[PDB]
Amino acid sequence: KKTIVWFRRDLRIEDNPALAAAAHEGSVFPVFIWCPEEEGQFYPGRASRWWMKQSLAHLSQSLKALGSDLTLIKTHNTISAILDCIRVTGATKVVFNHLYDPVSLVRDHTVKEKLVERGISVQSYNGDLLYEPWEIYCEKGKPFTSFNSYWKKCLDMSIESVMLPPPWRLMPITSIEELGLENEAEKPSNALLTRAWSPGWSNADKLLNEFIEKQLIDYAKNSKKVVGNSTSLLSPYLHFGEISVRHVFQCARMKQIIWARDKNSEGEESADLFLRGIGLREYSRYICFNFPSLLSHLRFFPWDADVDKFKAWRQGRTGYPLVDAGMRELWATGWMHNRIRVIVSSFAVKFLLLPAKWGMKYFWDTLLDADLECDILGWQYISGSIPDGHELDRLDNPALQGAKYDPEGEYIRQWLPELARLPTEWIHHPWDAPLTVLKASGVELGTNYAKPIVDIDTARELLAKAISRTREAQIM
Amino acid sequence: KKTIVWFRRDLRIEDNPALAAAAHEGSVFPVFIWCPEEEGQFYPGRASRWWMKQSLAHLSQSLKALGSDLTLIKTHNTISAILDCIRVTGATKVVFNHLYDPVSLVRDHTVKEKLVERGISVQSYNGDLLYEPWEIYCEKGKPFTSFNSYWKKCLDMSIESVMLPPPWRLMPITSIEELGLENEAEKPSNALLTRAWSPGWSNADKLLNEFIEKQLIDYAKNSKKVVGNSTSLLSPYLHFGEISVRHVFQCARMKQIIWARDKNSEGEESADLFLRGIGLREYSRYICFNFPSLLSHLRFFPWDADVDKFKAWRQGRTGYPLVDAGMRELWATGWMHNRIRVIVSSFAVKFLLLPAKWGMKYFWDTLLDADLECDILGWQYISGSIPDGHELDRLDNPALQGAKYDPEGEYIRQWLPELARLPTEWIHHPWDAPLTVLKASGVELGTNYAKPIVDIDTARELLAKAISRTREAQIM
Amino acid sequence: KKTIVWFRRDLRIEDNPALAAAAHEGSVFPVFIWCPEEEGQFYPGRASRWWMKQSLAHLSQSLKALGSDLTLIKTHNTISAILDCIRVTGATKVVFNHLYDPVSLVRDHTVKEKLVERGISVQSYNGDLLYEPWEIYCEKGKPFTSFNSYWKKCLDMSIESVMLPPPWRLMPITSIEELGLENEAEKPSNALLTRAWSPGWSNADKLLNEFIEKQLIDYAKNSKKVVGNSTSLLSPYLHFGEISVRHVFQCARMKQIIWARDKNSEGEESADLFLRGIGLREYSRYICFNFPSLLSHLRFFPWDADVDKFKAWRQGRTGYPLVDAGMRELWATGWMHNRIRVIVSSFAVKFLLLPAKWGMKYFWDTLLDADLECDILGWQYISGSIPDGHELDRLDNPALQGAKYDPEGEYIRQWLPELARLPTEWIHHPWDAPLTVLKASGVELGTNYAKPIVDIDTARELLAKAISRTREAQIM
Amino acid sequence: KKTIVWFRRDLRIEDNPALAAAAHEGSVFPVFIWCPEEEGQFYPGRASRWWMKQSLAHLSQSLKALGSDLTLIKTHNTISAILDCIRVTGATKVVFNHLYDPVSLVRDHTVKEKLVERGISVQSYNGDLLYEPWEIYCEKGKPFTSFNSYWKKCLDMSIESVMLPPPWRLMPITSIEELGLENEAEKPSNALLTRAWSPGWSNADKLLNEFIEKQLIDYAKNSKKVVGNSTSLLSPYLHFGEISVRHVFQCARMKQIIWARDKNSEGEESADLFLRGIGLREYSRYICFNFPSLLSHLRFFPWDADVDKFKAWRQGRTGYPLVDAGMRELWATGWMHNRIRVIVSSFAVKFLLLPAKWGMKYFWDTLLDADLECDILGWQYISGSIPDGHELDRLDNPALQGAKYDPEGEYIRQWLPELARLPTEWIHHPWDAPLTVLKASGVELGTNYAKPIVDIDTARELLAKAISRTREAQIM
Ligand SMILES: Cc1cc2nc3c(=O)[nH]c(=O)nc-3n(C[C@H](O)[C@H](O)[C@H](O)COP(=O)(O)OP(=O)(O)OC[C@H]3O[C@@H](n4cnc5c(N)ncnc54)[C@H](O)[C@@H]3O)c2cc1C
Ligand SMILES: Cc1cc2nc3c(=O)[nH]c(=O)nc-3n(C[C@H](O)[C@H](O)[C@H](O)COP(=O)(O)OP(=O)(O)OC[C@H]3O[C@@H](n4cnc5c(N)ncnc54)[C@H](O)[C@@H]3O)c2cc1C
Repeated sequence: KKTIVWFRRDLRIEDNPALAAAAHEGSVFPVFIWCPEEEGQFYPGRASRWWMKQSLAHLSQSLKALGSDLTLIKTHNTISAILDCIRVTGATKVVFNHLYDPVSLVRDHTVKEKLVERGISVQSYNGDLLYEPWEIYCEKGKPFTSFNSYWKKCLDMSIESVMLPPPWRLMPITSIEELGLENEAEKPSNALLTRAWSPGWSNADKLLNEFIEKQLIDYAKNSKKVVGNSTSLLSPYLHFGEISVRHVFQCARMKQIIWARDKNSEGEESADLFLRGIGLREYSRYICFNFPSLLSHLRFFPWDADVDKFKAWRQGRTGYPLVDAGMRELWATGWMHNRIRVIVSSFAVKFLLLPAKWGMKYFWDTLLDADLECDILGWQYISGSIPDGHELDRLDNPALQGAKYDPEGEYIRQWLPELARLPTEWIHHPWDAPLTVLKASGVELGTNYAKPIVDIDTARELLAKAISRTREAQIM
Repeated sequence: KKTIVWFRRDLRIEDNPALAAAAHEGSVFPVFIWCPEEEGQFYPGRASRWWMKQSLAHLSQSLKALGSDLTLIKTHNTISAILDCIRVTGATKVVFNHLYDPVSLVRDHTVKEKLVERGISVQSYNGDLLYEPWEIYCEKGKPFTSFNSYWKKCLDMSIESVMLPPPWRLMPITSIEELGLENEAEKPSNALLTRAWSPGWSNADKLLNEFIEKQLIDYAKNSKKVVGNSTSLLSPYLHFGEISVRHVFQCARMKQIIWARDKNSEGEESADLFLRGIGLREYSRYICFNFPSLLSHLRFFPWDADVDKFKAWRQGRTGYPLVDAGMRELWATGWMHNRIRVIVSSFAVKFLLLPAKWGMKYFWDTLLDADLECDILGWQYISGSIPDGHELDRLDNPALQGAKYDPEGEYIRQWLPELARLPTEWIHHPWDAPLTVLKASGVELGTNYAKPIVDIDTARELLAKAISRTREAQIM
Repeated sequence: KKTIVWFRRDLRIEDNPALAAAAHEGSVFPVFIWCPEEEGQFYPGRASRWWMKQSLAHLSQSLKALGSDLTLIKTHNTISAILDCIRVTGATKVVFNHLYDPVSLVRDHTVKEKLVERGISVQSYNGDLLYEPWEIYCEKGKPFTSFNSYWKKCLDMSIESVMLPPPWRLMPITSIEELGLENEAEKPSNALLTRAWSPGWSNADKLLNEFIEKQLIDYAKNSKKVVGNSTSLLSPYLHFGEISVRHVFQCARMKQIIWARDKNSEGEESADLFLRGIGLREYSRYICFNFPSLLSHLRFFPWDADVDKFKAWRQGRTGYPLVDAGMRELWATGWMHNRIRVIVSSFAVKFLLLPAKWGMKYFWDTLLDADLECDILGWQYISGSIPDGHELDRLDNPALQGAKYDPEGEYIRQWLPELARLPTEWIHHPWDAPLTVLKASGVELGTNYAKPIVDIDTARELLAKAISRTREAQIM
Repeated sequence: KKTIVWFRRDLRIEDNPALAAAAHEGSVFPVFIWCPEEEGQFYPGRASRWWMKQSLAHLSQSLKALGSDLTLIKTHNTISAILDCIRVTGATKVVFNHLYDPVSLVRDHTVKEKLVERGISVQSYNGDLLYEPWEIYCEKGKPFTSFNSYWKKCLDMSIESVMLPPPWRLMPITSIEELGLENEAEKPSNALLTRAWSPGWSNADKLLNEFIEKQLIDYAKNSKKVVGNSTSLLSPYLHFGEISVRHVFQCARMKQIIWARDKNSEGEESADLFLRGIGLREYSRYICFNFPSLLSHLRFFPWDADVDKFKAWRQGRTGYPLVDAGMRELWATGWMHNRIRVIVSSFAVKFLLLPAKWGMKYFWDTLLDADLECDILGWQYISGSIPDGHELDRLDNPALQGAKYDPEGEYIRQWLPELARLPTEWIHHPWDAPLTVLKASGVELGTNYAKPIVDIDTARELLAKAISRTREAQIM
């Protein structure tokens, strides 16, 4: 009769099963409810609130071209807000799509019991995953604990889900500003993020075509290089649900059969490794559902509570050029390559030895794709929580990690133009360069480029004493 | 019979009248002589010696494909060096091309009398100019003193010179390394200039085609913008004589008649303004020939002899973002847009009030197109020596000169990535921004960006007291 | 356990429901059986047998890259041939896809009862249609009789079918040449069809991308012009089942939502008219299933049994330049634009008044997309059998049908280069041109271009006497 | 003071020495005089008069954009016409450019003596040649008699001429229609030549750029193939003087030094063979100047005066497909490839044995580049007049000349679409094909393709009897 489609993090119209199912019977009107106080400490950060504002306006005009209007409501309790929207419009059903983070699971469990008190039929759908996490089990019917044990089952699952076409027409018979999504001082500096990004589902479709046709071919040899645009740059579109992940899986498995029929064995190997990256997004929702504070294996660790070392880390003034170039790209554009996120966060935890909660809260505020389940899997991968993760006893050599991800030094020279005439054999560790090499370029360490804020042999021996105390503070 | 073609600053084979005339009679062999001690204080700088080294090797292989070999000689006196090359090879003639800087004029005057002592016929040719400076006169037969009085005569001169084809074959019947053109410490930092530049006459021809076909059309509206490659980037090719200037004048006047026949009035107006820039190169040789220390109208000026202000100027750490971005581009690439060269040199002379000799010697060492006659006309244009030049009583507003040459702030954000989230209305003067605007971006002045090293009202009143003393020290 | 996939007219691997269902359980091996004697008079023609030969070899190597081999069998009775293939390989199931022409419907009905005598499970699938013809009914549950009554129901059908991905791997545990598909005299003239066409499912995918990205935009204004490639040229791929028709419907309805979101109202109108052409392919299978000699409303028509008029028609020597250019393109390439097929077949039936069986048998032998159900709907559309078809009392003016489909005369000048200097106002009717116009070009009618073989006023009055006799021979 | 620039066959403004010299002193006005009755039998043909009409209108508007107007005069005596134009405008000088055909040499000799009777200074210039024909001599100072003896001297001539820039402005202080250049019946068939050609000097410049950048590279391997556009298509621009031939020589010798510096030895060899074709245009003016009826070595030849064989030759209905395709391209477009002009004219002279005057008059009427001196050299090359020409005792095999210039048969299939399904081993000689091959395509010889009008063994023995009679009729 009358159905509310409640948009939360599915801001698209293609392959939207809650919008497609409501457009079969009767009258539809779409609703977004901004209720950030139920998230608690996972209130959306500053750069994420800019992206929601831009793509809700993109979604509102596209629903108007199908013939409707998007209704906005601001409350401190969203379960009292859709119920007040039902009493106004006289609606009988509420349809929405699932979410899997642990805050929204107990929130969606309560809104179902809140609305059979008023006799409203509530239907929820799957719009985010390939399979649901209660479908992938082991031989005994128990959940997995490693990724490649989990991903070899999803590729042999005896089924696969489909892509729904969008509806042909919507019908209403007809709101708050909610534009509180930004402060007025931070407003012109937020608008400079549009030099690199453009939100909306119509732009997510153009970036999937641009990746499939240009650099998906070279992905198996280039996905670790930070020079050049070698990855898809799809992660803020995939976080807000502007591109369907089953739409990506279908199109990549169709390019793979054409390249196997040309015997292009490298382009075919690239299509296999790109789908493994999509399976890491599937796995982050999997262990969040099954094993829902966070990093408890580091709770007797002696952390250095130094706030000016934290200020030098986010300013990009540490004296380590891969860390400084990554922190300047993060502030300028709101995105980092995956291998640079490992570099700047291993530096914060192992070298400066600041608390990991401090760095997680800075990533939550400055990344455009700040995802609750993917930030958990990333910070557990660098701290050694995951079984098949990184080791904690190890510190990375700056010259070796420089040669892997930035072999010609062109990532450092783009973001630190003061080091543009420094040769590549010393550009990732300028404190080791001899004195006449440094002044053959225009570099004096301490005046126009910084000295290293901690020496590498200082923190390597400061960690082994700090590792060996939390081993005996845990046994007591 | 046997003819030496002495290459000095004409490193090409197309439109080379000394090479073309020698290839008519008999045996030819080419000679370069590196003799930098006759230049005195105009010894070629560090970046210029890198370009000569790369393009002599480019010229040597192209003369081999015509069938010869380039002979190199190093001496502290070049007039004793070609005479020793004549006695070895048994040559009868020496042909070369003219130069017009005041050191080479008295040096070429002496080598003619040095070689009729041995009975050697010496012929010199015009390879650098459209007309010779003893051909453009006024109505009474006297030289001009302004540029547009001079350039309206050259466009109505009753003649024009032609483009010689290269010879079809050369004939010898057959050297020092001279590779002393770089220090071994400065060698790997010099090689990083190849990220932006490629010397040689074959590359000068590809950059003339690339400019004529892409952005010569938009030159009349874009030649003052430093964002984007809006100019030709031909000046280090035109300084070393790898592209002929009569070849440029012919090809641009042929595009102008095609655009006038399509009634493309803006593309035709752009071709008129680009040839006016070539006439400024002609005019710099004109007043050097007629009026050959240099800036004597500022000789009782009180200069501040502060050497750490000079170190902060060439490091790009002054706190003025147009000056800092221009000084970082100059060190990284060896080239600046013409409007930025006015900005960074007016700042050194009017704000810091350092001696102009100090800044001229730094431009001589860091520019790839460091030309003796063009650096004279440029530094006389900013100091008020020229009649139709800049005023000396004026200081430029940083916001207004920012909006003219960098209207969207994309030149500052490329070279100073720390200011990438600062809005455009304050990016050229961050000390005027309110305090919540600066911390809405990641900018604290004094820690990750510098404070202005002198305030603008300090130096404006320091100049008016310094101007008014050299007015009375000159009358005494 | 072991399953035969019987390929008949579904020569692809993407969206193949019989191949996809067999690849779930066990061992698969593919089989084609050439049995042309069960078709009777619908034995495949000469150009169709060339295309089957080229695309079976294309399908055989693509099944090898998935790990199998295609087995070929030649029999005069295909129901005795798959049963002999089961006894060899020890297979338990046979899966295939439906067909809807009236010969294959009674043949598939008998092979099901032939194989439960041996206890073999037989499954058939839908691979050719959007919906099955027993699903589209009227309000009373009866089949339609007009096209636009039928197509307005298919666009409102409460369901739609999906696109299956191809299998990841096939398994056999392992044949006749059947290459009898061409005679040895006709073999080198058949191979010249490759100048215009390339069979195989991998080429059907490249022609769908090429049409969606280039000229689908302009289809609503260009689909009646025979100058230029304005249509998709997909019909021999769609006849042999090398491209899926649900794959076309999905991709065209996705381009339609992007163009509606740019307010490109003409590109959106073109996507609506292209899907109406696909619905004509759906409708031809619909009335073949419900109303399964053929043109019985012309059975007392007095036909002229003149065999040299039939020889002049297929040679393209009639003196009517649209008919002659269409007959020369048909012999050279094996394809005609849809508006030219109306022209050359209305000419054979209304002007020459030859029997329509004679022209249908020539189209069956010379077209690459000679489809049984689509040739029926086409020849019923020109003869007036269909209710919403052409009128039979009318003859078309050659100048008016020339201006509609060939407005600048460039289709005639391509295929009849003798008329290249004839102006456009007379190029479609040269017998009406004045005598000095014809000899201002190089045209003398009767020597280098033919006179019209029948005059237009002769056959217009010969038809009205021939129409009015079959009206009274039918009432008796 | 006042100067007439008399345009005859130099319809351009770039590199025009008579227009450039007049634009130095005073007032200029341009004049074309149409006087076709002084040419006698070399009255310009039908297709040439269409091109003059189109490019005089192109030249008139381009002189208006320089500020003048083109004056037209029609007379039966041009020497009385410019003298009447002098008396009207009060002009003092007449400047024009040389021509070298033997009619214009004695006409220009008389107009000089006609105008010193009135005291008018007459100056003539070189605008058509690289060198003048009184500058290329042998060792004794005598003219050459072979081409490669002549062209090895022009490449070693101790000089070369230059390219003048166009004037910047013209000055008048200010006519008949002459549009009689076409009949009103032939007017709409002449306008269809614009499908392939576009006259004017601005289009001659775009076709020189298009050839230098696309297919000059492949010229040494493709200049004998008639499939594809492998030559420059510059000959009607070079005949009417819309492109300068010194402009072509300069630009091709500049591409040759760039390709020699990349060691592109095939692109460099192509630039050498293209300039040899330009030297054939130079040589045709050379022997016309020195050895000024025409083919007197065939004057006792027994010619067959059959006028219906002449009608079948120009209709393209001989039964020889290379001759028929060349005659249909010539009538449609007005141009033929150089190897096809040898084929269709050797066929007219050796097979049909029609008088060569009959075929020369048909080429004069149907070619757009019908040049008096180049048609002489071409018809002397096929008849054996030239020493290094063709032999007269030989007749060419149609299969061998077919494989040289049309190896895949795609030139025949374009112009004779009736033979599109005939395989390549018989497409150049269909009378030798076996009977089942011809009817496997749609070819019956005598009905839809013609039988050969003379058999090849008939005319081979008819020529040897006709050769051997003019040997004894000449000795008497
Ligand atoms: C410390 C740390 C924190 C991270 N925080 C986040 C976060 O907040 N949000 C987030 O989306 N990703 C996070 N990641 C994962 C990774 O950095 C990004 O997903 C990656 O940069 C996406 O960029 P892309 O689209 O170009 O990658 P692509 O190579 O194009 O990857 C394709 C898609 O797969 C997914 N994906 C790829 N790699 C991973 C991965 N390792 N884990 C999960 N999903 C993946 C993303 O949706 C991505 O768009 C984090 C990683 C680390 C080490
Ligand atoms: C006398 C006559 C005989 C015909 N015989 C045949 C035949 O044997 N086989 C055949 O496939 N078509 C036949 N047609 C239909 C039509 O001529 C062709 O389908 C059309 O030329 C396909 O070319 P295309 O792919 O470029 O067209 P498009 O415009 O690209 O059409 C898209 C697709 O829709 C289908 N289609 C389009 N128009 C029609 C139509 N009128 N009827 C049925 N399907 C259509 C085809 O599969 C075609 O590939 C006949 C028409 C006439 C008038």
